[PDB]
Parts: sequence; C-alpha cells; structure tokens
Amino acid sequence: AGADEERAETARLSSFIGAIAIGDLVKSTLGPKGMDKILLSSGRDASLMVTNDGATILKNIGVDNPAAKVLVDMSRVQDDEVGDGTTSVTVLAAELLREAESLIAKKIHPQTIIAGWREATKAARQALLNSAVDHGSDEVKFRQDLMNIAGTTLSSKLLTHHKDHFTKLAVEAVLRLKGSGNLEAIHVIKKLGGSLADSYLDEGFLLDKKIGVNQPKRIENAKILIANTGMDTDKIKIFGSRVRVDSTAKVAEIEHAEKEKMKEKVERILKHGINCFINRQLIYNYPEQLFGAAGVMAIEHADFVGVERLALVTGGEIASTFDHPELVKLGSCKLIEEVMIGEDKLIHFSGVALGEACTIVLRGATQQILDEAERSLHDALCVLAQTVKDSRTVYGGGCSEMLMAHAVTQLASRTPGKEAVAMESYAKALRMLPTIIADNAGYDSADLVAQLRAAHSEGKTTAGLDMKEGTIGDMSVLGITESFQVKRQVLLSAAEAAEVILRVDNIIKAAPR
Amino acid sequence: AGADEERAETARLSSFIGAIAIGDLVKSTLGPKGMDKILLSSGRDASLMVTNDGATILKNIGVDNPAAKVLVDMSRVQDDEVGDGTTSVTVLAAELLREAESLIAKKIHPQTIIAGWREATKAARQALLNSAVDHGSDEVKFRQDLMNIAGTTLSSKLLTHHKDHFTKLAVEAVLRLKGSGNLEAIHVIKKLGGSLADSYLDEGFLLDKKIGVNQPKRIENAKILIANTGMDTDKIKIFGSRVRVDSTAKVAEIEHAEKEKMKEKVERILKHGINCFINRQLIYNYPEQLFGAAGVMAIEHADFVGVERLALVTGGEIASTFDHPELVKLGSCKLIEEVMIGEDKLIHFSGVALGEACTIVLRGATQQILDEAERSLHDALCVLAQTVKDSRTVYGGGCSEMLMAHAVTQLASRTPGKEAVAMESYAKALRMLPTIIADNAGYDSADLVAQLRAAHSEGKTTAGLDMKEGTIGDMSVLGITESFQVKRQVLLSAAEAAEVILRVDNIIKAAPR
Amino acid sequence: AGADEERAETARLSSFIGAIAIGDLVKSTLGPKGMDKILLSSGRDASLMVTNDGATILKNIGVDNPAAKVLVDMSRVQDDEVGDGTTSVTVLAAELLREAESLIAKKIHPQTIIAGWREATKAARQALLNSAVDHGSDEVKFRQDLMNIAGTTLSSKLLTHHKDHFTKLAVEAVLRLKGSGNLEAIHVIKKLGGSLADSYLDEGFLLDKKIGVNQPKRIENAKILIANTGMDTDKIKIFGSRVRVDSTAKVAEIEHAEKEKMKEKVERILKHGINCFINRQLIYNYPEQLFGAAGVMAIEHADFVGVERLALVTGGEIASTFDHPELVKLGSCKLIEEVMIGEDKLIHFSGVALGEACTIVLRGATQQILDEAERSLHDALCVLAQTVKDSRTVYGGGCSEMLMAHAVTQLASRTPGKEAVAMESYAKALRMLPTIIADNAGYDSADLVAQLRAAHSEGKTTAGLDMKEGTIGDMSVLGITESFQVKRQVLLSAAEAAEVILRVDNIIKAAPR
Repeated sequence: AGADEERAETARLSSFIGAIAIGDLVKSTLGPKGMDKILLSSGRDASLMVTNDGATILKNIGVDNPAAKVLVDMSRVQDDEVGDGTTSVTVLAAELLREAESLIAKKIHPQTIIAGWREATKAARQALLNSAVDHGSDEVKFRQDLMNIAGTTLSSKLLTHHKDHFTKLAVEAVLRLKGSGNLEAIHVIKKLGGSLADSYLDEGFLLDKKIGVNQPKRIENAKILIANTGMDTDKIKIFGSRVRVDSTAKVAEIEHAEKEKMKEKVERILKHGINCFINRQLIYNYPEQLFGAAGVMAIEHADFVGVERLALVTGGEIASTFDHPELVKLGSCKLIEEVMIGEDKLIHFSGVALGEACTIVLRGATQQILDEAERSLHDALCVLAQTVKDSRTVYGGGCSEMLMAHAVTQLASRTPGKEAVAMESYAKALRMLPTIIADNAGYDSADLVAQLRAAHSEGKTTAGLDMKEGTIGDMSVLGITESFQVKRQVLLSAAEAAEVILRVDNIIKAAPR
Repeated sequence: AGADEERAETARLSSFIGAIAIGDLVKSTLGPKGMDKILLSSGRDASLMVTNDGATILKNIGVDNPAAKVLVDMSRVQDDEVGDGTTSVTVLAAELLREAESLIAKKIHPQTIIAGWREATKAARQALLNSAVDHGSDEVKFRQDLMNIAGTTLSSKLLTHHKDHFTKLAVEAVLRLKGSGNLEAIHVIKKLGGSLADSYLDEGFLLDKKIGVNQPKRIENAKILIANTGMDTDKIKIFGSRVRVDSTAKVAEIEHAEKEKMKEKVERILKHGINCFINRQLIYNYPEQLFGAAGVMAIEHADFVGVERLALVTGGEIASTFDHPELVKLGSCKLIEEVMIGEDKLIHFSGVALGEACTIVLRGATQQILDEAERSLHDALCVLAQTVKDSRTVYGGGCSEMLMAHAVTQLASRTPGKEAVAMESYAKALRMLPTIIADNAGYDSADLVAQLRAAHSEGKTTAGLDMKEGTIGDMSVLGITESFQVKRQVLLSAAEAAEVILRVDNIIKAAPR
Repeated sequence: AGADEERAETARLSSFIGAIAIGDLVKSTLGPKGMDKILLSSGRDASLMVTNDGATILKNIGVDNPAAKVLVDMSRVQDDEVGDGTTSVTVLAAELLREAESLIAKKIHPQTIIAGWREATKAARQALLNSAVDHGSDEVKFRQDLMNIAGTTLSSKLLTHHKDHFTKLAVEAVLRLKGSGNLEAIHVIKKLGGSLADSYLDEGFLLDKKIGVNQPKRIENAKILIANTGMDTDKIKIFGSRVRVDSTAKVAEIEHAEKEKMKEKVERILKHGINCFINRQLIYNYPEQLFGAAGVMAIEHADFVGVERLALVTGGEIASTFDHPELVKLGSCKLIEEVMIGEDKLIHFSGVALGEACTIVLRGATQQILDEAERSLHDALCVLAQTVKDSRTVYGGGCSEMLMAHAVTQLASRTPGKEAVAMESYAKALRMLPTIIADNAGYDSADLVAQLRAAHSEGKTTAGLDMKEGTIGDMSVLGITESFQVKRQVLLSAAEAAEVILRVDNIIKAAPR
C-alpha cells in the first residue's frame, strides 16, 4: 500500500526516476513552439505561479523525498556564468542515465565507466574549437546592437511577435549599463495597458505605492527621503515594562510623547521642502495626517530592492534616525508623480543626475502571461552583458550539438577496453538535444534525427534544426546564436551534477504498516 | 478468432517476459564452456533428465500460459535442415525485445522503428558481404576437417570428456557425401558395449530386423529387392475372413492360386541370385519357407526412411509388382550380413558403390548418459552437411561478430531517415556477443571486450576470442570455422521472429491435431 | 508468543551477521579507488549527509536491532590517538567471525582458542619491523614530503580527482607546524569561488570582514589591537537604575556621556599609530566614524577562535578594558590589506615575526559537496604531524599486509601442538585484505591474490597492490605509505574486539517492533 523498499540496483533507479520526471516538463519549453505550465501551492505560497524558465521554478521548490534538488541548484551557477537562452542543460544530464540500463548488461565495474565523464572533458574541448563563425560585437553597435541572440532566447517563448521589439529595447539598456559598473541597478516592470509599442523607457525609477487616499496628487522640485527605521515608536529593546503609575494625569503624558515624534517630522520636513518620503517597512498612522496638510507625499512599505537602486541614482543618503533629513540626504529633483500610463496607477522618479542607472517599463495584454514579459526580460538583460564581454558565439538551433556528436562516435572506438563503452554513452547524449528541440515543435522526432545527422556530417556548420521548416535549414539567416560561454560551461557542468547521481543510489527507509 | 485479447502495452509485455525466461537457461549452454541442465517434473516424468541441447528440452515441456511455445517449435525446423551447434538463434531474437522499454521513451510509432528490419535484412547481407568469413576448407581437407565447429558444439555437451573424439568422426561422413545437391541418408544408432574409441564406422547402412530363426546367416554378392507392395496375397483391402467355400469347385480357384504367388516369386528369384529382400510393410508366411531353402534373406516391415536412404546407396529401383526383379531392380552387390556388434543383434549393409552416404553406427560405456551422445550427434550431422553444400564458412570464436560490429557502427552514421536509428541499435547489439563468449570462458568480461575490439580494427580477421587462452588469439590457428548457412539463417530468423510478436495480431491457442 | 530469544550457537550468529553487513559498506572505502556514500534519514535529520569517513557515520546512528553499535563506539578513541589513515580495523575484526564456523568443528572449548590471540601478538611483533619500515622522513625533506600517505588517506575519498592535489599541499603545512607544540595554531576556511587548483597557501592568518564603506583600504607599518570586550555601551546588566525621561531632552545628558567613550578611544589610538583594530563581538557606531578620519581599519564581530591563533602569531596581547592599547598590546609590523578573493571580500594578515603558524585557504566550485573539502583537511592535519615525529612508516596499498601473512603461515606448521591450530587461523585472515583492496578496484580478486604473493615472497618491500595498474607494481614510485602508529595499534586493538564475542554465551534482550 506504500511499501517502497529499494536495494542496490533498484536503488539506482531512484536516481533514474528523478531525471525522467524533470525532462518531460522541460522538453516542451525548449524552442519557438514552447509551452507554459502553471504551478499552485499553499502555505507560504499565494497561488498560480507559472514559470517558463526552467531554472527559476526548480530552484524555488523542493517538492519531494527523491534526490534532485542539488542538481537543480548547480544550474544557477551556470546562469551566473552565462546561463540562459533556452533551458537545455538539465535535459542533457537526464538522458545520460538511460545508458546505465546498458551498464547492468555490461556487468563489470560501473565506476570504470565513470572515466567517460573525464573522457567528456576533451569532448567539450573538441566543440570549443570547431563549431561556428560570428565573433566580437565591437561597441555600442548600430545594427548589431540586437536582432540577434536576445531574439533567439525569445524565439522559444510564444510572445515573439510584439516581443521581438521588446528584446531590441533591452540592448539599449545594456549600452548605458556598459562601463566599470559591471551589472547593477536595472529594474523593469510590466503594465496592464495596451499599446503597439508595448514598452517604454524611463530615465529614472518606477514604483507602485500610495500614501493614502488624501495627500497632494503631484510634487515638483521634489526632495526624496529614505528611512531604514520605521515611523512606528513604543517598544525599543527593553520595554520599561508595563506599569501602573498613580495619577489622573500620567497616562496622558505617554500620549503627549507621541506628539513629540509628530512635531519633529513636520517642522524639519518643511525646511527641506520635502516632496516625497520612501520607507522600507510599516509606517505609523500619526505622521500620515500631517503629510496631507503639509503637501508631502510618502510611501508605505516601499520595497528595499527598489530603494537601493534609487539611492545610487539620486546620489544617495545616510539612512539613520530622524536626524536623516537635510545635508545627509541627497535629493535629486526633476519630476516625481503618479502618471496615467494608461490603465493603472504608478509613481515615476525621473531626471536622475547620475545617468548610470536607468529603468524600462513594459506594457502588455494582462493576466500572469504578461509576467511572461518579466520571464523573457530577465533573460534579455543578462545575455547581452556577456555577449559583448565574451567576444564570440556559436550557431544555435542545435547546430553545434550535432557536429560534436558526429565527432564523438569516432572517439569511442579509438579508446581501448573499458573506456570505449563509457565514451560512446556520452556521445549519444548529444543526440537527444536535436530530439528535444524537434519534439516541442510537434514534428516527428525520429525522422528529424536522421535527416539532421547527414547535413552536419557533410560539413556545413550553418545548417541545423529548423522547427518552423519541419526539417533542416540555415541557422545564420534566422539570427539564432548561442554564447560561446554557455557551451564551455555546460559541458563541464553536466558531468559534475550527473556524476553525483551515480554515486548516490542508496536511500534508506525502515518498515511496513 | 479464438480469444486472448491484448493491444499496446500489457500486450507487448507478455512477449517481453517470455524472452527473458528463456535467455538465462540457454546462456550457460553456448560454446567450449557450456553446462548440462537438469529439470524436476511430475507426470510422464518421475525423474530428472539432463538435456544439454536447448531445443530437445523445450519441445518436451509446455509449463505455462504465456506464449513462447510456438517460437520454440520453429527452432526444430531449423534443427532438421541446419539448426544446432550452439544455441544462439533463440537468444538473438530475445535480446532485441529489451530495446522496447527504451522505445516507450522514444514514444511515437513502434512500426516506424520496424522499418529498421527491412534495412536490417539489407544491412545484414551488406554485413555478410562485409566480413572475412575465413579462407580455407579447400575440400576434403586433411586436418581442418574438424577439431573446429563440431568440437565447439560438443563443448557445451557433457560427453565432451571422451566424445570430442566422436565429433572428429562425423566430418569424414560429410566429405564423402559432398557432391551436386542433397543431404540424405545419414542415420546413426548407438550400441550398448563400451570401448575407449566409442565408435565403429560402417561403410553401408545399419538396420535391426531378421527374417526368422532359419535362413543363411551371411550373404555374399547380394542383390537387394525393395517392394512397395507386401507379400500378403488374398485380401484386396477387404478381409472377407479366412472363410468356408460355397462349393467343392471354388476352393480350388483360390488356394491353388496361392501356390502361384509362391511360384512366381521363386522363378524370378533364382536367376537374379537375390541374396536379400527388403519390403516396406507386412510379409506373407508362404515365401518365408522358400527364402530359407533358396538362400535369400528377407526383412519384415522394414522402415521406409531406411529404405529411401538405402536407395541412393544401392542405386535404387522402381518398386512395382512382382514383375519388379532383374533390370527394373538395381541392387548393389558388395556385402550384406547380420553381425553381433556386442548386444542387441544388428544387420549390416556394406559396400556402397555410389559413396554418397554412410550410417556412422555409435556405441559406448552403456549409460543413459551414453544416449546423451545420441542427442549431441544430431548437432554434428546438420552443421557439417551445410558446409559441403555452401562452399562457404566464417571465422569462429566471435571473430566474425566483432569485425562486423566495428564495421556496422560507421554504417549508421552514413544513412538518413528510417535508416538512422534502427541501424545504430542493430550495430550496438553485436557488441554483447563477444562478451558472452568471453564470459563463459570464466575470464573477466571488461578486459576482454575492447582488447578484442582493437585487434579486429587493425584488420586481422583471423584474430578472435580464444576461450582456452582466456584472452584473444588467432582463430585460424585454432581452425574453428562456422558454416555460411548457420550465419545467414540465424540473422534473418532473429529479426522476423522478433518482429511478429510486436506487430502481433492474435497467436491464440495451444491446440494441434 | 513468537519472539526472538537466542542462546549459545544461535546467539553467536546474530553477532556474526552484524560484522558481515558492516564490512561490505566499508570495504569500498579502502585505498586509491574508494567510493563515497550518502545517507538520508528522517525524524531528527536535516538534509542528506555524505560521509566518506567510516567512523563519522557509524557513530551518529544506531539503525537496527542487531548488536554492533558498541563495537563502533571504540574506533573514535583511536581517532584521537592517530585515527583515520584509511578505515580497515572494522574490516579485520569482522572477518575473524568467519572462522567461528570452523570453531564449532573444532568442538572443544571456544575460549581455549583465545590463546591464538597471544600468538597473534608474537606474530604481529615478528612483522612490526622484520621486513624493515620505510626510510628517511628526515624532517622538512624534498620529494618524500607527499604524494604518499595523505594521498592514501584521501584515496578512499571520491573528492580525490582535484583533491589529491589538495592533499599534497597539506605536508607543506605540517613542516612549519613541526616543533614545540602539537595541534591548535592552524586555521582553515573554504571559499565560494571555483578554480582548478582549488587552494592557496597564505603566509599569515585569513579573515573575512570589513569595517564598512569608508576608512582607508590599505595600512602600512601596521599595528594590531584585539579586544575581549565590545565597543557597545549603555545598559550593563543593572541599568544604573530605572529612569524615565519627561521628553527626549534630559536623556541628552546621557548622550554627552557617550562622547567620553568616543574620546578615550581616539586619544590612546592616535599615539600608537593604530593601523587596524579587531574586536571579537558587537561594535558601537560612534567609534566607527572616528576610525575613518584617523585612517584606521577596524573589524566587527571577528571570531574568537581566529583571534587566539592570531595572538600566538603576533606576540599576543592582554585583552581587557580600554587600557588595552600601548604596552599590554603587541602588534606585528609587516602588512595588513584587504584583497579581493574570487567572489568574496577577504582580509590578509601577513609578515608574522613568529613564523610558527600559517593559514591555508581553499576555494572550490560552490556546493555543499565542496564543504567536503573541510571534512578532509581536518583528517589531513594530525596524520602528517604524526608521520614526521614517529619517524617510522610502512608501505601502503596492502604491501605490508601480504608480507606479514607469508611469515605467519610457516609459524603455525613449525609448532608441534595445540598452539599451532589457533595460530594458523590468524595467518589465514590476512589473505582477505589483498582481496578486499582489489575487489573495490573492479578487478578479479582471485587473480590478484597469487600474483601479489609472488612479489612479496621475493623480498621487495617496495612492491604492492596497484589498483590503477590492475596487477602488482612498485609502491614507492607511487609514493603511497602508511604511518607506523596505525599498524602497531591495529594489531593489539583488533584482538580485544574478537575475544569478547567468542566468550559470550548469553545476552538476553528483545525489542523488535
């Protein structure tokens, strides 16, 4: 009724099962005709979170007892190195487990076979030199700014009609970013409005919060205040306890003390000419009445992540206790206002003196699938930063993968004894990628594999898998390219996570009913 | 239609389970290091009989519901006109069923994969033409007549402690048989009465019948008479009983006439010199008295199979009515006599002018184990005969199989569409065979599998698995060669037998009659 | 009723089963080709733990009803004295139980046999120096410093791919360590930055903290201050009374008092020229503003363990209240600076006058698998300190083990009576160790045993088992060696464990449910 009970060879199967379950969900995602899945959970989860990107969803949740979470964690380091485009690295590791059925048939030492991963070490190198043509991306780049790799990341995604334009916008963002800054202070949010452009570029920062129903609608020549400590006051670290006293006047004094906090906030707020107050946490009610009459707009529970970027942008400030206003606070001033984007209320910070950090605001159809824009968008910013830095790329659509696969078949026969079995199993691992790209396309996977191998074997590097075509075609015309870095790291990365899987095999549970 | 309804999965599976059960028992059976197996059962049993030959035991027993019995039955047709040597035909068909679990992962159309079988046949011939297949067997051949393939057949067999000598004798029989065409006239009977040699070779045919206690014991310059019709005269095919005559004048017509059948037989017999009479059926008492006085030895209800084999040997005749003597009859005239070999009196036919066929005539230490030799004898008979008809042979010890395996791996890369997928799986399967030959040796499979592969790759078709060596060596020095027919039929048969169950539509009842 | 009550012959068997189950898991953890295992448990466990070291996992959990937990507990006392090496003591004790089946056959008195153990001490003595040690270990040394025993300690460990290189590094650490006082002046930390080398050796102590963003980055002619008390001032644990404030006006008197703490710290600080301040606990903010203007770099919440190490290194200091500066404090004069390491911020202390203590920094990819490296360093530091001081070692790879067995077999036969039966069995047990080392290698154990014996018999102490080779070779070229302490202690410790199980007829427990 529950049984379980796994030993030695069946123990191995638990490693096997984890790989097959993950592969089916992720396979649909890779390629232009991608698929969207929604996940719901309760208990510290609100509802219906859907992620197209395989890396974000696996990383967030550790659903069950079988081991697989450690493999998932590793993908993020890859993400940091370069990461994305389409999520293909996890699938490659999963298929490597299928050969292990063969290993029981081999019936000698499975660890000797482990030499195959070491063998894979220069297999990676073989693909590091012979693959694609397309290098540098000089600087700023007129035409070559995009209409390339960001588009390929998008090609897998289904929003690529209007969206390819959005992608084009993202490289403009990286050009300003470019410098000794590295990769910081860029935030982009979607909006429920409908426009052909579906996106806008903001010179400053965008936030979605309001002081309350009352307060002036707009502020000019605004001063910005950011406070680490909340407006709420009464419970310090040690209470001073709960006490009685004994007079008909003393209980009144504590209420009076509250007024003093109110007094400091208004009198010095006015000297500064403060137009907006932003605090990352809860805000005490008393000051709120004060802000409305004064003509000062404040934000309750503003997110910290938005605040830190904003600080670099406005010159920053020293966020301490109420002494915080005046000189210790740097306030840039152009326009802070709630702007009618089209459908909803937003607050715009703009005209930043620094210029180092800028914000992009997206507009879309609406309903969690517009979150798709965040999904594509997250991928867009990161890909570009290394495309310029790496100074080289390889052909996409699996063109790179089939070529290496043809080369590795030769290698297995060449290695003596034990090694040839191990090396050849690694070699067909490359074969599934063409199959995965074709499968989500809906075209028949079996036919696709055979036709593909003949074109790569012939000697044309440009030729690859064309999903729209339903056969093979010229990758370069499409503009699909993969970062050279994604290929170097993935080959090194797949082996180490997969290797962990063979070395485990034993999971222990005790007894019946 | 009969019943037993199945379609996709949990249909495919029943065939899958039947194949796995057969493979483990037959596995230890193959080559030099084979083993004898004993089974315990009730019914017309009550004892354990050891059958080394897989085909003999399978025909005898039909233990359970799943259907593998029909697959089993087929091996016998092969056995009668080629068959044996080592049991691999059943194992080769069984191993391809395993890929089906891999196939569910492929998840499309089993039949699309099936296109591989036509190619497997086209490729198999391509592979058959792509192998060295030895170069020797000059014709007759002074030493490599045997000590090669028959020895391997006997090797699995228990009797090989002294029987390997018996195997050597069998090739002598085939060389004389060789000539334009037919297999016929090979039959052997074992005799109780041990000798170190364990066999005596008769130049003619061995039979076990006698005319009666009376008659000349030995006949010289013998003429042989064969009759389709028996010597019994009175009844056409209606008994009419012995009866009583319905008049004094009608008794005379039948009984006097009976004397005439006697008289016709005597006058024709004396002129010919007829020393022996062989008739396929019942024989009348009246002639029997005459044969003793005449000096002619006759055989009652002689078996037809012995007679037909005998006809090539004696030149044959047209077996009509009693007119049959003289020119219409052709009888060889060297030596016919009844010889007591040592127990179970036998009759020896000797002196075949044609030379085309002989009876061998085995004998031994007198054990039921001795009758085991009768079973292993059969294996020697058809593998060798094919060798004379084909004028072709292949290198043994898996030399042919490893070479073919290396050649086939590159072939899959060469092909497109249907061809690429089906062909590589086929190529991979050849790899397991080297492993089984090495494993039964007792040496470690791992060291053996590619050390072997390197040798074949170089181009030495002679080099192969040397079981006695424990590693790899020169097969040609060993002299082991396999006939061309055993290799073409096994490969063609394996693919289709496998194919029929997957495609399967019914295969319903166990019912004969 | 049911139950599981055991007496005499039956009671012995439960002890027997526990020993066999443990040996199979531990056998794979011996020599260069050892395997890592991971265990998952629930009820009072966090996440899966992988323990290469047999001792750590066995101590942590008592999984089931059979008795073996107590046998396990003893190995830890050994670990303190010398410990680790490679786990093998448990294996040797377990195999001694197999001879017990033989013992029933002996059928006299099981404790009579205990005499053989006394002989075992004599036999152990015979092989404690007769073949003749290792040579050199002069102190400091060149080539023989590593690629020896540390490699062997790590041999059992999977991490030994990149890791064996780490092991090589450790002897360099012991060379500085050797001197007037054991282990306690060495600090090791792992990093989140990946590199193939995976480690660096620092001339001084390594820390990972910064004052904040301000203050000078680099200091010269540096002076170091360490405090056992925080810079925090106010409450103490008796407030100086419970006092209320009418409004935040009179508490200002208290604020002025705070400034006194500020000035005392600066006055003492400037005269010294104070380059860097390190405090083990929380730090008060007022001081911090002061340090930046002065040009002094301070460290907040630096760990105490690091500080103790630093004191021996810098001549030390007496840590007390703010009278701490000047003469009670001693500071090293070379170089303190913050140097970027990988993806983390680190501060390097260097140029220590003492020279006695140094620090090694490890990096690695970024996974809890990586945290494996710290598990290994601790076993690395202890073994080496012992290896130089004991000035005696024996050849590894089982070289010593076969050799002792050859000498002991003769001893049994030479002795005339009762003593000989007991003594011979002990000699037999040594045979399994060569077999166990070979079995985890994936090579045939039987072939390995005889080939091994022939090389040892010759008289070459340098010869031994090479798993990578698959046969026998020169251990010395590899450099693998075992420390002297493990061999003397194993021989006497093993005898005590075997003796207790044989002697106990009656346990009396229960508990299954």
